[PDB]
Amino acid sequence: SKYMTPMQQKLNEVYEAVKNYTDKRGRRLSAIFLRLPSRSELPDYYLTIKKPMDMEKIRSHMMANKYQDIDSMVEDFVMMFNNACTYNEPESLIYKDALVLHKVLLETRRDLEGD
Ligand SMILES: O=C(/C=C/N1CCC[C@H](c2ccccc2)C1)c1ccccc1O
Ligand SMILES: [K+]
Repeated sequence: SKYMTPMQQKLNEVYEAVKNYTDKRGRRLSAIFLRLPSRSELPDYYLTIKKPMDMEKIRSHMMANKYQDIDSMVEDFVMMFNNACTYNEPESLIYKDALVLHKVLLETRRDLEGD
């Protein structure tokens, strides 16, 4: 069945808002967040970040129809952004981008408050 429920459409809309966000120069902030590198690639990350999260994991949960509500998806995004702001320094661009995307997430959730 190609037709999504209102909840499914709302989940997709929030996911896509974060994924598709581009700055004024056209840089897609989500690019580095889609797939976390491997443990062999970033040993320190997996030793220090308790619950690794990336947007492909979120997408997967969504496509599997496993998010029962919007809050649950937001929680995973917040986890990811907090992991990024934990691992990386406040001065780093990745840290900064995480803060921008967090705002896109909350703004998107809020703008869809009344659906
Ligand atoms: O913190 C994250 C990544 C950090 N490092 C330092 C910035 C550049 C590193 C990188 C470099 C090249 C390709 C992919 C990732 C990743 C991160 C990536 C995806 C999902 C959550 C994250 O916290
Ligand atoms: K930090």
